Amino acid sequence: GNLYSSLPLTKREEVEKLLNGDTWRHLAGELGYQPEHIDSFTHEACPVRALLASWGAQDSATLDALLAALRRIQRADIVESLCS
Ligand SMILES: O=C(O)c1cc(S)ccc1[N+](=O)[O-]
Ligand SMILES: O=C(O)c1cc(S)ccc1[N+](=O)[O-]
Repeated sequence: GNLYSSLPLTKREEVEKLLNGDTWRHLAGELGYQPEHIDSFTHEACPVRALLASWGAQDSATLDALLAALRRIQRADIVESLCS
């Protein structure tokens, strides 16, 4: 129901924190981004934030779609942690 982009900055920075390291790359793969497209975000100061801002532009970029993507890369631990 809720668009990712509509979440308060405070929630989005929790999401971003948990997607640190290479997790954002794994997630981006699941969201349908090609390797070189992903590599293009490494030029940003905040690659995770840049990715999700781009992804979040679509109308099907809901929190639940994001959460679904995370379960699929076997990172339900992040879903559990955010739902806590
Ligand atoms: O700690 C990070 O990995 C992080 C980095 C940048 S550039 C922006 C937001 C962040 N948050 O919020 O996690
Ligand atoms: O709306 C919420 O508080 C929220 C709930 C769940 S289950 C997961 C992530 C969330 N984030 O990130 O906002």
